[PDB]
Amino acid sequence: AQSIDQLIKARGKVYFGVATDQNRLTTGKNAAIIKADFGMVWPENSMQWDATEPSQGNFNFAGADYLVNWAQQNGKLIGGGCLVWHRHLPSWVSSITDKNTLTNVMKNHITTLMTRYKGKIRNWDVVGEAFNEDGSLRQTVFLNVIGEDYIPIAFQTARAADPNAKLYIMDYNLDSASYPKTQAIVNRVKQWRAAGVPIDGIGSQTHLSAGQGAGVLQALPLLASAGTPEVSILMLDVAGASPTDYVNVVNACLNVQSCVGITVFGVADPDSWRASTTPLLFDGNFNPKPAYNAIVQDLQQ
Repeated sequence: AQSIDQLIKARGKVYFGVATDQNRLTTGKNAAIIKADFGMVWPENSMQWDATEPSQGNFNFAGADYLVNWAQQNGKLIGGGCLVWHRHLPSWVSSITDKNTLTNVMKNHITTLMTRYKGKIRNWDVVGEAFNEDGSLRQTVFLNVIGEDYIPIAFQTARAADPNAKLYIMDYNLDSASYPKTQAIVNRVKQWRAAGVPIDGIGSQTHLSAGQGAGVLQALPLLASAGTPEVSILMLDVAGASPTDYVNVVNACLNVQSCVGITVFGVADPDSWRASTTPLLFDGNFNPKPAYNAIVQDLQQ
């Protein structure tokens, strides 16, 4: 009926995005739906560490080149990531035990990937899932080996590789303003920017269960109080796909001036890691769901 991407742009936002990759675009109706209803794409796997650098100093961009090219041929924006995070990390990186070696390896990984597509990517997720639930920093190899300074180093290196890209930190379970994790990332991002770390945005990996949409109305403005130029809703998916939960997340972005857009975790329910919860906006027939139509109604003039 109508494209939620074109409709959110009519409300002053930048995009309504979706995660995908080569294996999704070559089968089913994925390519047709993304072309019609979305305006930005994110790689699920093709830009993770294990896919781009399975051996030290030896890079590959088979899947990444495919998605970037497809986006350009079809007029879609591109987001990249995740550059520094403990998931999809080859064991050869986690086995490094000394500060300088891991720092140089981390810097070389950031620079190589961002340099390849310099000027073509809007968002780069530079650091992901860096916080524990209590607000302390996750004890990853980067924190244990390099120390707390690895987050400053990552962002400063990314800014030099492509000053045109918006540099994001992202994390999950930032969906309630009363959650210690939400308050912690706000405090640290404020201190980091005052220390010269160029963090452009905060991305909330909004993986919700039924009824958790309302809490985002007050959690998102709290995230925006960190002073970053931008914030965004990343990897959105809701168990049950209730129209009310989805509309609440859309209203949150509409009420936060610094919120630039929303990105969903996928297209069709059967292609989700938790597909048995039917958490996306398209069913097993690749047809719109009630939540999709509710977003359309919420975004019309």
